[PDB]
Amino acid sequence: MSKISVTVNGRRYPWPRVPAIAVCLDGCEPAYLDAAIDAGLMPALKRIKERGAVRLAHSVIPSFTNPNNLSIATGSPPAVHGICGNYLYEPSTGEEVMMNDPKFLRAPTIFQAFYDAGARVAVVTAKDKLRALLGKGLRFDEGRAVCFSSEKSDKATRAEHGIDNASAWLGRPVPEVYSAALSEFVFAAGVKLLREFRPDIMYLTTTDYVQHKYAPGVPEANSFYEMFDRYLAELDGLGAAIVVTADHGMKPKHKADGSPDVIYVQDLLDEWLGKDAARVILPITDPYVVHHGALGSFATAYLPDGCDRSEIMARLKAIQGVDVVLGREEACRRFELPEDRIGDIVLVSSENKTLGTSEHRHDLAALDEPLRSHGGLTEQEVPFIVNRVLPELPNAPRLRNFDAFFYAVTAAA
Ligand SMILES: [Zn+2]
Ligand SMILES: [Zn+2]
Repeated sequence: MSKISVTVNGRRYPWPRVPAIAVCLDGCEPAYLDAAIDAGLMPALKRIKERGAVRLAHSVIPSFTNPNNLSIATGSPPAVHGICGNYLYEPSTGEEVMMNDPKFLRAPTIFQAFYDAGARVAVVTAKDKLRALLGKGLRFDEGRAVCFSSEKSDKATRAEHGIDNASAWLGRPVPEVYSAALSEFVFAAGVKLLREFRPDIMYLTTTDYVQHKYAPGVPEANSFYEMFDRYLAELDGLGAAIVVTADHGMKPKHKADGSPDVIYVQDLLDEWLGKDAARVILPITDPYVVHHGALGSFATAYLPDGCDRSEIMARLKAIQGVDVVLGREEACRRFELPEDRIGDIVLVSSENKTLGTSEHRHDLAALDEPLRSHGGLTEQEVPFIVNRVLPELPNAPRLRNFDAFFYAVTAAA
């Protein structure tokens, strides 16, 4: 007998004999898990690590939420699936268009591929803007798919999500968006789906609310992972093959006085090339956000026609805190990004700095806590832990977070 598989974006996924789950712990710098385990708070993960496979993996650059979640969902980098940031910029018109509609996704998800092959598939997200992207191609007319967010759980319908009111079903209220509870709801839904829906493939993805606010080992960070471990214990006990990974890590990005350490790339370009001659794009969030949540460690810039790219790149690279400056072609090759959705140049900042646009009009500091963020090479390293024995599993840099489902189904097969 030949083995059964589903081929997605040029990769062969064996059919899972038991449920295959990947958990994306948004912003889970490996240190978070080490600290919580050391504090005695994660007995399930501690045992799972001892008996299974423990690795570090590499995220996609930019180490942001959307590109990495869609990489995990498709098993491919953004050069394939097209989601390389939260929005794209069109030099003509000067328009910034949001990249939340599934129409922007250019490759099928593993979820759709398994669904079309007759599998039962579940996808649960914390925030809703990722739900439609991750659910692209799923259908809800055969009782074989469920896709909803914690955020909009009370709005789920049979026809569009595979479930009527996931909040009522789970018996928990819709959580506050800016809370740990938004992610707890995902874990709880995942457990109930594993028990009652019995998916062949399931993805659970959280938000990095806690991780932006709290460093590894502090009480509020530890409590989040203590909470997660309870659900991990239950998922594991139910017999599923599980990969625990992250979309990206998290690092402090503040000066000694606790204020954000920012390089204002638009200001610099306005001086060298002329005001607004170039356009700096910050992929981390939506462009209308102006409250410190727009500060990440990766940026791209669209330059005026004719200007010396090579010279501008050297001027930027010379600045202490700007670690990497690459042209479109090199950046897309190295970071596996689509040329048509990236600027003329790509910038990556140092470990404890972020990239901003301008000081004129400025980006206001909202929350009190010292800035923590991601986007750079220094948040590329993430945990990759499997609750099965897998001696052949690679390690970073060869192992990618978007190998999660490949190895989850392999473990399950
Ligand atoms: Zn994230
Ligand atoms: Zn974040």
